[PDB]
Amino acid sequence: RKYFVAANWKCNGTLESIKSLTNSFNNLDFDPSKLDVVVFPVSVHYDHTRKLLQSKFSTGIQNVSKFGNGSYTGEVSAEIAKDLNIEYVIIGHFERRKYFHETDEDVREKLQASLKNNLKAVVCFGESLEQREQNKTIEVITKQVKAFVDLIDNFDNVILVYEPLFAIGTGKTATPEQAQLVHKEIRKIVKDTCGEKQANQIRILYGGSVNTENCSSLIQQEDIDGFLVGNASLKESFVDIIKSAM
Amino acid sequence: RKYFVAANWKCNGTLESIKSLTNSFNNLDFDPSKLDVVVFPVSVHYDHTRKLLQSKFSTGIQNVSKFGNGSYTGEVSAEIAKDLNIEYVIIGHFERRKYFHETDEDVREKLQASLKNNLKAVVCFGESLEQREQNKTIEVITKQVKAFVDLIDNFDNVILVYEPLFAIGTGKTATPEQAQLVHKEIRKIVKDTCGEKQANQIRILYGGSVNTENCSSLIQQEDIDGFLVGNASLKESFVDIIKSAM
Repeated sequence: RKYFVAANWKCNGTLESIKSLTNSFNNLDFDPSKLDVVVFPVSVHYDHTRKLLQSKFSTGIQNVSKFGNGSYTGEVSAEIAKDLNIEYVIIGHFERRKYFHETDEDVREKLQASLKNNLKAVVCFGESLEQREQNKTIEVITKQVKAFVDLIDNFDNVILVYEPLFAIGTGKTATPEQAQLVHKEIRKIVKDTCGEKQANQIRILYGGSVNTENCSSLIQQEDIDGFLVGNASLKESFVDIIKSAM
Repeated sequence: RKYFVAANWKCNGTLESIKSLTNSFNNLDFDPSKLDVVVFPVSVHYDHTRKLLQSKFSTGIQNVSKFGNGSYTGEVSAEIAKDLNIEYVIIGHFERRKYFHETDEDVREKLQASLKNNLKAVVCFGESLEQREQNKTIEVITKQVKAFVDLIDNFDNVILVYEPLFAIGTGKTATPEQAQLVHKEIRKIVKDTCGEKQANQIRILYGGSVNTENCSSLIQQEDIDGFLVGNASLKESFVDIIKSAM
């Protein structure tokens, strides 16, 4: 599979910090046909970022609407994203499920709208600490994946992201071995629900804590095909995380 | 009071449609020092819209985060808006309260964040059809306004918007008289919770259904200082709605 490394800048950035960061990113020489590198800036920063980043870099937005064009103040439709040639969208990030009541139904409808408008989707999911200590990690993940997996028609255009909530921002850390076990189970879900070819084709990214010191140990795992990097993607050192996948 | 006519494009527009519409708007000759005219495009359309619209037109975004910069995927903070020199933000539009569980406390926190970052805010509120039938219009409005009114420091920087949900997509219609009665009460609420001088200077816009056919009858009301226009702001004739306030 083609590795995929993404920068989720979340809600961070200034016109000037973006100029400096994008310049640093542009200095990295990589072949976009061998590895996908996607930058996800804040909506109002998209134009600025797309222009500053060299073409080898792909771009996208951090959220998209399940409603199409219409009376939906504050939303960005997949139709609008398509008209702007925004290539990727992130769906179901745990922060939107946590702070903005995003549900599995929302995730499903957002993925459908995205695919219908030729957008590629980075779909996130993951179990909570309570669910993990209750031994329902796979039960939870299966339900979350099955809420939308049947919508995937082209397995190069949808990228899955496992987010180990118990090890994100908690000080706790998930081992590469623990990550791998979950990633292998996720691929099996795709295999049983969709097919073996489809399962072996789809990219499953690790969306937990990723930095320059652990990226190599993670990307090395058989079922981890890249990362959805958070705050670490706001540092120039993000280029070293990208290099671990080259 | 300086009249205020705002265009809420909601989730509509393509690069080309915006080009055509903005050209039409730029044809209108008005004095920005005598009248405020603000256009609120979709977040990803902001750069395009701002460059196309002549300086006489003010611009803003349809929503802002209740959080500051940080790990809030998909949100646009007040700080980011300030850095981009975005002048206005709409807060509490009924569509966000309807579809995205936005609460009075969310509106409060968003107003506080906006004001802290020198942004001007267009804050919406209004009662539902059931509440009006229960004769609780003023009760509801009073609670919604008191949820954030104490945060207002400069009364030229916060603009209120009354949205009669009972007359929005319900077949029913809100009359200028009914609107004037509510606006007068809203201003009284600001007078009795803040001060008389503050109440006399704050703009209170009508956010119900506004078109070329009823805009004059609305702006004529003594306590109606402009409007937040929806679908009618997507047509060239929006210029005639602006003219009604000139």
